[PDB]
Amino acid sequence: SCPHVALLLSSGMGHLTPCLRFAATLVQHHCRVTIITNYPTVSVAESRAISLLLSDFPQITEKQFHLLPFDPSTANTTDPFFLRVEAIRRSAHLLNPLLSSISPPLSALVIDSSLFSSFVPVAANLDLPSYVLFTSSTRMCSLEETFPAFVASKTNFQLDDVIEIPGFSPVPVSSVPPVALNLNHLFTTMLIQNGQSFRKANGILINTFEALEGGILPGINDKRAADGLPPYCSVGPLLPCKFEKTECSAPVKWLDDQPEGSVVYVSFGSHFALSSEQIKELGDGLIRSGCRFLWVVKCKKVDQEDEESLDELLGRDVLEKIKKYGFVIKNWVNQQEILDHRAVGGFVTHGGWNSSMEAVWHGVPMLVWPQFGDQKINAEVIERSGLGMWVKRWGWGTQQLVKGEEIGERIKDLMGNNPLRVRAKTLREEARKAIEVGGSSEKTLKELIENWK
Amino acid sequence: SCPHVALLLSSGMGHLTPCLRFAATLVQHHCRVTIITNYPTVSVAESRAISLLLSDFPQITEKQFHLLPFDPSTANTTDPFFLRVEAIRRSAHLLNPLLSSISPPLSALVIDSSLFSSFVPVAANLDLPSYVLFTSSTRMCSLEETFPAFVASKTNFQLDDVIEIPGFSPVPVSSVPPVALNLNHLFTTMLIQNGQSFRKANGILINTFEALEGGILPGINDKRAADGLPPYCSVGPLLPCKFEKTECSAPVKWLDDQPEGSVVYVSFGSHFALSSEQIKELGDGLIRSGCRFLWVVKCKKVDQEDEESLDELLGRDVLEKIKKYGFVIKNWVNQQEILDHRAVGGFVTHGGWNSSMEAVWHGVPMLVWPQFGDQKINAEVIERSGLGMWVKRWGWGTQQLVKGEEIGERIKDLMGNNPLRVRAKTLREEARKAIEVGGSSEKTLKELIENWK
Ligand SMILES: O=c1ccn([C@@H]2O[C@H](COP(=O)(O)OP(=O)(O)O)[C@@H](O)[C@H]2O)c(=O)[nH]1
Ligand SMILES: O=c1ccn([C@@H]2O[C@H](COP(=O)(O)OP(=O)(O)O)[C@@H](O)[C@H]2O)c(=O)[nH]1
Repeated sequence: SCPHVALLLSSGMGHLTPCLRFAATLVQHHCRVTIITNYPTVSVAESRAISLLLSDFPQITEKQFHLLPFDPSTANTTDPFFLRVEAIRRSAHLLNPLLSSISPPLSALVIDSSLFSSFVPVAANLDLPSYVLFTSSTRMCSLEETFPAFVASKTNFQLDDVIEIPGFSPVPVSSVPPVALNLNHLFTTMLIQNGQSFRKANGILINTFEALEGGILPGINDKRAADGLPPYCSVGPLLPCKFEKTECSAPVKWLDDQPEGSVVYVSFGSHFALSSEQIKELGDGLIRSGCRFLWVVKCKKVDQEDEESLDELLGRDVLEKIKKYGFVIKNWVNQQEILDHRAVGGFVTHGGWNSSMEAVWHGVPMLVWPQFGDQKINAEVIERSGLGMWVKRWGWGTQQLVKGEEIGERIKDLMGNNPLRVRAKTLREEARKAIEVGGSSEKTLKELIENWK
Repeated sequence: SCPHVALLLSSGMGHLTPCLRFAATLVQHHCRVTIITNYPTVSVAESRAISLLLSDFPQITEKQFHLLPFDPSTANTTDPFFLRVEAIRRSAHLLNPLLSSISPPLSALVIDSSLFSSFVPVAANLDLPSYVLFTSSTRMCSLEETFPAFVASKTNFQLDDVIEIPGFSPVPVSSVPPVALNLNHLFTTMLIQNGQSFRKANGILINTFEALEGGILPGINDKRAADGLPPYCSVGPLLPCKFEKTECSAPVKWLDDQPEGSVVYVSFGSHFALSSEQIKELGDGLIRSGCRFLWVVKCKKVDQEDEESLDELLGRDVLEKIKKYGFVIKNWVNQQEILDHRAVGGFVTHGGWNSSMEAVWHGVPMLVWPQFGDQKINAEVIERSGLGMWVKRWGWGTQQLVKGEEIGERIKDLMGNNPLRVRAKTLREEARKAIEVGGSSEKTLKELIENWK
C-alpha cells in the first residue's frame, strides 16, 4: 500500500524548488510520485533541477503537461514567469485527460498555489484530494486568504492602514506586495482568485514547523475547523535533496580557506536582479563593512538572458578592486551547501521563504533586505523568531536606494549580533527535531499519508 | 501496492556491497526495503557504506539484529570475517521476534549466501519466500551446491582431478578455495551447509547478466525446474549507488591529468592483504612495466588495524622511489569511480566478483591474479568472457610468490591486449542492455516483484 501522489508545477524557481524537495520527501516516506511538468521552462535552472531529480530518483514519473498556444498580447505584465503561470492556467481543461491516463490511480493531487484557482476544479471533478503547495510563509498565506475580502470591503484603492489577519499580527499595506496595489495587474487578480480558492482545498501545505511560528498553529487549526476551513499542514523545513550537495565547487573551495563565522553571504534569490547603482553601492558597502563576503550577482531577471559582465556593469577596475576583499560571482551557486558551510556567519537576503528556511535549517543569522512581493511579510516572521533583523528604513529594494555607508555599517552590526546566533542554534535544533520521528512535520506528514492511506 | 522486502546481512565488504546496491535498486523499483544490520562491523567501510545508504535513502528502514555473546575460543579460525558470520549464525533463533515486529508485513526475506543454512528455517516457520543473495559467480554457486556431494563421495581427502559442474565447465581442485581442502575448517563447514540449503529457497539472486555467461543460463534454469530446484535469478549488473561517485576525490584528480587508457589499476579487494615480499616484488613490477598506475595497498586484513605505513614495510627510499612512477595509496578508495575514469586502461585484480562486475560494467580489461577463495573460478569465468586474462603459472597468491619481472612483463601484455578492449566495449554494452527495459535482468527483477505481488 504505497499511495500515489501527483504534483502540479507552474514556473519560477521560487515555486519549483520546494516542489521537488517535497516530492523527494514523499518518495522518502513510502509514496509513489508523479510530477506534471511543462516545457519549455522560463529558466534553465528549472530544467536542470528536474533532470537532476529524475536522475537521482528514477522511481519518480514525469508527465509533460502540453499547454495551449499562448498569446502574450493580452497579459498586462512582461514578467515571463507570471506569463508562463498564466499560460498554464488558461489550459486547465487540458490537465484533466492527462490526469486520467496516470496509472496506478492517484490518491492526492498537490497543486502549486499560483495555479490553484484554475486547477482546483480539475481535481474536484476527478474526486481527488487536492492540496495547496504554498511556497511562502504562513502569515503570507493568511494574507492571501484575507486579501480578497479586503479589496471587496473597499470602494477603490488607501493610506497605510491595517488589514486584519486572523491568528497573526496585522499587516500594514506597506508590507503588502507593491504590484498588488493596482487591481488590474495579472499577479493581483491571480493572487485574489487563488486566495479565494484555497478554502476549496483539503489541506494547505506550508514549508514550516510549529516552533518557528511561535506555537500559534494548533490553535489556529481547530479555530479553522470550526469555520470549515482547510488545516495548515506544517511539513517543513523541507530538506534539500541529495544532489544539491556538490562538495567540490569553486565557492566552497574558497569558503574552506576562511575562518568560521567571518564570511557574509549575499544572494537575492534567482528571480530578482538589482539595479546598476544599487549594485555599485552594494559593492562599496561590502568593502566598507570590513568583513569577508560571498556575493552572488544578477543583472537580468531570467538567467537565460543575463550575459553581460560586471566589467560592463561596475567596470573593470572596480570589480578588480572588490574581488580582493572577498568572492564575487555572477553565476548559479548552491545556497544550501554554502549556508551549511562553517565559514558563513550571516546572510544578506531578499527575504524569499526558500532562502530564509534554508538559513533557518543551517542556523545562519539573516539581514533581511526586501525587494518585492511577500518578502516584507517574511521579514517580520523571521524577525519575530529572533534569527534575523531587517532595516525598515530601507523599505522596498525596488523602490528605494541604499548607499554603501549604511550597508557596511549595518553588516558590521550583523556580524556582531550574538543573540541572533544564540537563537540560530536553538532554532536549527528545533527545526531538526521537527522533522525527526515524533516531530511536528513528521506527525503532520504521517497523518497526511495515513489518510491516503 | 509496494512489496515490503527485507534483507539480512553478514560480515565482509564483498558481501555487504551487493546487499546494499540491490536494496537500492529495489527501492528504485517501488519496493519497501528494510535492512537488518549487526554491529559492530569488522571493517569500518561497512559501517560507512551502510550510513551512506541510509543517508541517501531515508525510506530504507534499518533493523539492528542484536547477536548473542560470542566465544571465539571454540572456532578454528582467526579470520575476523568468518568469526563474525559465525557469531551471527549462532544467534539464528532470535531473528524470529525481530522479524515479527516488522511493520508493514513482509513480502520476502533476502538472505546472504553465507547465512542461509542457519536462517532459512526461520522464514519457513513464518511462511516467507526466502531468497539467496549470492555475491559470487553463477558457476561458483553451482560449485557450492555440488561440493557437499563431492566431499560425501570421498572416503578421505585427493589429487588434482575435477569436480563436475552441471551446465558449466568442470572445476579442478586447483581452482577450489584452498581452505576448503581441509574439512574441519569453519568456513568449509559453512560452505558445505550453505550450498546444501540453497535448494530450499524460492530463488537464487545472482549479480550477473545472461549475455555474460554465454547465454547458457535458461537451459540450466529449465533443467533446474525439472529437478525441483529454485531458479538462478540473474539481476545484474547491480548498479553502483549515487554516493559511490565523489567527483572530487584525491586520486580522481590525479587520473584527470593522465592520458586515457594508460593507467593500470591494481587492487585486491578489501578483505585481503598481500605479503611483504610480494608487495615489494609488486612495487618492483609496477615500475618495471613502463605504465602509469594507481596502486591501492593493504598491509593488514581489517582496515581498522592497518595503521602502519609503507615506509615501515617497503622503506622510505623505496616508496619515495615508487611514488615517482605511479600513484601509491594505503587507504580506502572509490573503485567504481576509478574504473569509470577515462584514464584507466586495465585492472590488476584478485578475482573478487564485485570488482570483476564493476570492471565489466565500466568495460575495463582485467589481469586476474587469484589470491584465495573463489577467485580462480571467477578467473576462468572472466577469461572465457573475453574481457580479462589470468596466468595459471602464478597459481594462488597466498601460495606462490610472483617476482617483479613477470609481473611487469605480464602487465605490459595486459595493456597491449586489443581483443580484451573490443570485447570490453561489446560486453559493457551487453551489460547495459540487460538492465534497460526489456533486458534480461529487467524482465527477471520485474518478474520477481510481480510474484510478491
Ligand atoms: O544563486 C543562487 C540563487 C538562488 N538559489 C536558490 O534559489 C532559491 C531562492 O528562492 P526564493 O523563493 O527564496 O527567492 P525568489 O528568487 O524566488 O524570489 C533558494 O532555495 C536557493 O537555493 C541558488 O541556489 N543559487
Ligand atoms: O580500496 C578499495 C578496496 C575495495 N573497494 C570495494 O570493495 C569491493 C571489492 O569486493 P570483492 O568481493 O570483489 O573482493 P573481496 O570481498 O574479496 O575483498 C569493490 O566493490 C570495491 O568497490 C573499494 O571501494 N576500495
